[PDB]
Amino acid sequence: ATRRYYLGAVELSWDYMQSSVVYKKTLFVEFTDHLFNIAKPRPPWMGLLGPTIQAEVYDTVVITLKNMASHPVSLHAVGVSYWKASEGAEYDDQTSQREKEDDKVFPGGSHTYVWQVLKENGPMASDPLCLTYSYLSHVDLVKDLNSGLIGALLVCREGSLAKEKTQTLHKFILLFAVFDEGKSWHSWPKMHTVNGYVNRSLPGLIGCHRKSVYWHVIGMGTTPEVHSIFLEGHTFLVRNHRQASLEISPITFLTAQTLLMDLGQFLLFCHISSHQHDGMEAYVKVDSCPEKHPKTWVHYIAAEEEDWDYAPLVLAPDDRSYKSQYLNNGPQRIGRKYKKVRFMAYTDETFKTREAIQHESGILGPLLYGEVGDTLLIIFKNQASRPYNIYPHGITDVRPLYSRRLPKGVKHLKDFPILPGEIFKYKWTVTVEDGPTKSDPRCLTRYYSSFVNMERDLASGLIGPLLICYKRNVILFSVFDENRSWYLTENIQRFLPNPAGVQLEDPEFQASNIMHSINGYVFDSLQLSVCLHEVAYWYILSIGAQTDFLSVFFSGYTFKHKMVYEDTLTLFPFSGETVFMSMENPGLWILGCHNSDFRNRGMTALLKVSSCKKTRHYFIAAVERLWDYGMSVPQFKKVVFQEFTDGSFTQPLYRGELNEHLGLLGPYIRAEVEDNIMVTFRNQASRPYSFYSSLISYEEDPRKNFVKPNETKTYFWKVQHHMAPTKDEFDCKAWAYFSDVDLEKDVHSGLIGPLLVCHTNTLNPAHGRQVTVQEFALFFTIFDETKSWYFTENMEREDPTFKENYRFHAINGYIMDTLPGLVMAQDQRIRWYLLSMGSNENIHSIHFSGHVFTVRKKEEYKMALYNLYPGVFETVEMLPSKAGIWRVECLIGEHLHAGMSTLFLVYSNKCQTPLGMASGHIRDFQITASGQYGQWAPKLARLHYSGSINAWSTKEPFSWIKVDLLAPMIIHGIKTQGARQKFSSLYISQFIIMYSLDGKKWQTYRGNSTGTLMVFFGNVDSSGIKHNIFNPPIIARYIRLHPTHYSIRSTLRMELMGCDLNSCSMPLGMESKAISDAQITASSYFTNMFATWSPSKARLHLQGRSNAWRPQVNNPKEWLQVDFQKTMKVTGVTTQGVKSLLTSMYVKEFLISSSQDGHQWTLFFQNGKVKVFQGNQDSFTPVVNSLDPPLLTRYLRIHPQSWVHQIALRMEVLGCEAQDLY
Ligand SMILES: *[C@@H]1O[C@H](CO)[C@@H](O[C@@H]2O[C@H](CO)[C@@H](O[C@@H]3O[C@H](CO)[C@@H](O)[C@H](O)[C@@H]3O)[C@H](O)[C@H]2NC(C)=O)[C@H](O)[C@H]1NC(C)=O
Ligand SMILES: *[C@@H]1O[C@H](CO)[C@@H](O[C@@H]2O[C@H](CO)[C@@H](O[C@@H]3O[C@H](CO)[C@@H](O)[C@H](O)[C@@H]3O)[C@H](O)[C@H]2NC(C)=O)[C@H](O)[C@H]1NC(C)=O
Ligand SMILES: *[C@@H]1O[C@H](CO)[C@@H](O[C@@H]2O[C@H](CO)[C@@H](O[C@@H]3O[C@H](CO)[C@@H](O)[C@H](O)[C@@H]3O)[C@H](O)[C@H]2NC(C)=O)[C@H](O)[C@H]1NC(C)=O
Ligand SMILES: [Ca+2]
Ligand SMILES: [Cu+]
Ligand SMILES: [Zn+2]
Repeated sequence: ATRRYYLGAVELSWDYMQSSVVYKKTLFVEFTDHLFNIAKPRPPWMGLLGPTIQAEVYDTVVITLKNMASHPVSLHAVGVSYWKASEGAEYDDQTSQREKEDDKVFPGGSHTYVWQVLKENGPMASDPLCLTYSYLSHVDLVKDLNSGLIGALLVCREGSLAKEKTQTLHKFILLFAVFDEGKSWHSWPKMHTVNGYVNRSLPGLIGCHRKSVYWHVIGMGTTPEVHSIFLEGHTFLVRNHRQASLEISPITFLTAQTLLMDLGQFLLFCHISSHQHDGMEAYVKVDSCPEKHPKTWVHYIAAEEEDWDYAPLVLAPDDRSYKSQYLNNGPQRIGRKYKKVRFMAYTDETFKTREAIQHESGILGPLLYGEVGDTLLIIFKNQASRPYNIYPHGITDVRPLYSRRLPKGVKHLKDFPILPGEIFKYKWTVTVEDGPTKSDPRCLTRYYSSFVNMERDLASGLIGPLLICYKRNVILFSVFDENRSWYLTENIQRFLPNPAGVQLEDPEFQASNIMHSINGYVFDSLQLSVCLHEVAYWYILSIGAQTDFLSVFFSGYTFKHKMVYEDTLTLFPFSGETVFMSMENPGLWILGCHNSDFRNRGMTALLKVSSCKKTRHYFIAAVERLWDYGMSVPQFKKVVFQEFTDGSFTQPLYRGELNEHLGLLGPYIRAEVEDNIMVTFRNQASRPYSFYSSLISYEEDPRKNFVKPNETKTYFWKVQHHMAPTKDEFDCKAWAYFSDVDLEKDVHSGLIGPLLVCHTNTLNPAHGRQVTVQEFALFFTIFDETKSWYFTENMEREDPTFKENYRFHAINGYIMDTLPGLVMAQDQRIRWYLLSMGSNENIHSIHFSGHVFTVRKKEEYKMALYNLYPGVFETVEMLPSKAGIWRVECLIGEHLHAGMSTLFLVYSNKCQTPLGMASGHIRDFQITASGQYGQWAPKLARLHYSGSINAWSTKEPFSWIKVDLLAPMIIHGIKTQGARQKFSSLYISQFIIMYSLDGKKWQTYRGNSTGTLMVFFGNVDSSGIKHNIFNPPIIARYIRLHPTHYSIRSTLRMELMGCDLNSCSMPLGMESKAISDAQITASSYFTNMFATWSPSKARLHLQGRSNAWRPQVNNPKEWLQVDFQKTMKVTGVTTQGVKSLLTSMYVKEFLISSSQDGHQWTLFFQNGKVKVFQGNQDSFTPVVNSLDPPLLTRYLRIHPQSWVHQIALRMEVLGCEAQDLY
């Protein structure tokens, strides 16, 4: 079936803590009937959310909006397909008027939408019972979301709604959103809610006791702002990975399930210690719906105070500011040795003998292992001037030993302080529900700490690692905030030249204490020692203040993450992950953090390894070039990689057609696994730079990587498997390369590029591409020019709000739909590469308008919105099923509105029509030349022209002929003939091509061919119709044929094959009897004998006796009718006349009326009045009448007015298909 939904934007009033400060919003809401009188019974626990739209596969959601509010809206879906008349975004998709009705519904309003849920829109084999999608009104997106325009779009797989078994309980939908009721359609507080409720006020979330439960998470909120959801009683399931936090991002779709198993009420809340999220919590009741041996670890631990040297033996002699603020004592500087309290491991309840400490574990307590089924036995004894505690994260059973019942008036063991000298015996037990689930690494990483004051307890050093594994090398990123540590005063009075030197809230004072630590140490002090070929695990944490997300990275290294290989790992605050690197690369490396404002403050450490058939070849150089992003004006000097040729970096290897989407991006540098990459890098530009790909697998024997200007480096390495994809992956995978002298200061410059590593026999012949599938590359960032190496020099053109457009939002460098190259086939796989790089603004949420896609990590998950944390280079695949112009956005307004978008062209590859050069529909004044030479005018250069003279020709040796389709078009193919004079064969044999979109900016042509330009091959005689195809098609309006080699005289007769932009040119099958004779009827059919001019015979080019429609009469009314029997979109009428028995008969002037249901008609008005269509001056030449308002309808009629001799019609409708309402 299809299931029709009724809607309405309906501006309503909202105050959060209810079903007292009231706020004004607008809110989708179902209505019962097309009358739009009654509303729909909506359950209490929804709140704002637009109704839950449940669609199967092969279904046809219809919808029917009604903007009852005081502003335009839309109905942009995500994750389903729609006929362009049902998108919902105004951008120059070069589409009609009837197809931008959907873009913005006005007040009063209406419009019906229709949605498709294709087999491609459905969910994969390892995808849930139902995908999680939304929809949002999409006029202004910032204002649309903050006002409460968002719904739940569910795409349940084929056959799945027969009320599955006993559906009874099942699922609820959570909209962890951040309505900023300030910057909305009515302009205040950034109101963190959950379905529209703040502060534990969300009524209805009810589970079953043993039955599980299914959450359809939806992120929302129009500006980065990370989030982090816990259900405190519980752990979450996504894919089949055990997760604690639903680490939701800007705009995000998840499908988590959790298994309630303990009765009660649990605080579905939002952690993130960055103070805020006022609210972002709500309650989750769970009542009871009706009808190889486990070992036992022992640990004697205690919490004893101590002196802590943050950076110890480090030479750290700097007194020239910055680094020194942290490590050197002075006038109002505690310095670097602060007093702290940590955990400490002993041997027995005597608590008199510590156990052997170790570097590579600074400040973090002992390692607590824990297999599933195993039991831990934590015996804890405080030893400090304060009451501390020890609770674990992840393990859920945690009652004290011996007895279950909790002690004094305490409700939970978390907040039961341990008085400074007593001994508590804890018993932790691990059940499978706390451990890994096949799809995650054998050990998951977890922490444990004190819970009498979650913050300051940990800011003193009360932290330690705990693993939960199935049936060493701990790294902890910790921002210890001394100014919250208890022992601060006990440190001032001991380390300051006057304990009266209070100051306190001095920014420089406080900021000189946020020590930025790895494990325990700072500033390249945590030097760890691992030999070669050791195959190591790395349990990696991020606990502390932090409140950002860290982008951790080993240097020249690569860890198997979630089954798949990666380079940068994103840890959210209070999250741990396990990564598996096979350390097969020598040298000394750094264990950094990317986020600049960190590694520049200490957070670094060193790795120090060492011990105890083809050859792909690239020539890239770093050229200083000038930019402007969107001129189609301030211009900025940037620097990019550029692919060259000779070792003498002379020829710059121009790119075209295929590589016109990089612009900023350096050149694709591809490789098959187990051959050799060699990049010969030369430095043009000012300042030195480099080329580091993290893959550069060196050879044994700090490893400089400096490239002073005019100098050249050779990187050469064998591309291994811990680089290549992985059976379950894709036929290729993307890494990245840039310069590693300043990691990011020389990237806002522009040095960036994609590096592919394809499977073992997929990189094809001498093309060195894959040709099977169109690969691309979208690099989303947010270029900050004020940070460049050239912000001085870029004074070729007082920091308040003058930044604004010193910060460009750049898909590949082109702000605001300024990105070209995105020209794609129709039905044809495409392998997009998705990156993001920079600061933590960059959690970009990329959305392929109208389009879904899929991605692979040891399984195949169908997605439709992929969030790009910086460092993560993905790789997706999609086949576009509809031809038009679409968008790649960034669904967070303030980041999209500021200009982060581009379009891509999908063209129907069965659309290939003669532009009109032969038929003449290309008029003479469109065809220009370069010295007509003489009488062989260029206005002749048409195919098949016959008349002794009949071509363009020129003695001149360097010439050219150009056209102009009047419009930008898909120039898809050119033919080529020649002429003959006397006994001479006039032909061209070797010609190139130029094209442009204004007439004064020509580009050559480079498709596939391995040269500076494609060199075509003309004819060999006076009739060799040579059909050259541009299989990398041409988008242009002005094409220009340049000959290079010629017999006798360069002389040509051509004809251009192409289609319009939105692929609407091919005939609707009049001539090829694809429209049954019965589908055509007319007012009158002249007939007697040797006749029957039946209206059935109106087909263009039709031959034979009695071969046109002819009314019995011949009056200026009359008509011919064409019931398409399906709503097509008509974009032109080709019309023609016949000659019968020395009586040429045609039709001079006709006009078109279009019905819809067969009896209600409307004449094609033009500029108010009616349009008299010209055409047909003789009795054979067809004449095409394009329509500037491309008429719709399934019915069509031709009325002939002024004719000639008699009325003889022959036609062929020029159109294409669609589907308008229902
Ligand atoms: C939701 O829960 C939050 C969490 O407590 C509530 O926050 C409290 O909100 C009130 C007003 O909405 C704040 O009052 C104001 O406090 C400031 C700072 O002291 C003071 O200068 C003002 O004159 C006013 O008294 C209150 O401080 C704040 N609690 C905090 C910040 O801890 C909130 O009220 C709840 N409801 C909503 C709708 O947010
Ligand atoms: C080594 O690098 C230096 C960098 O200054 C090169 O010197 C410069 O070379 C360029 C080559 O075209 C000369 O042309 C001019 O460049 C300036 C930019 O500096 C540009 O704005 C102009 O339009 C012009 O094309 C430039 O005069 C020259 N500058 C100096 C001070 O010598 C040098 O060529 C490199 N080494 C070799 C062997 O080429
Ligand atoms: C120059 O352009 C591309 C290089 O990017 C060449 O790739 C060809 O692209 C087409 C469609 O985009 C591919 O067609 C498909 O091929 C498979 C394999 O048989 C077939 O099963 C599909 O049904 C479809 O026909 C084509 O394979 C691919 N490669 C080749 C060698 O044709 C394109 O061919 C080049 N064009 C010219 C004129 O040289
Ligand atoms: Ca549209
Ligand atoms: Cu964004
Ligand atoms: Zn939150």
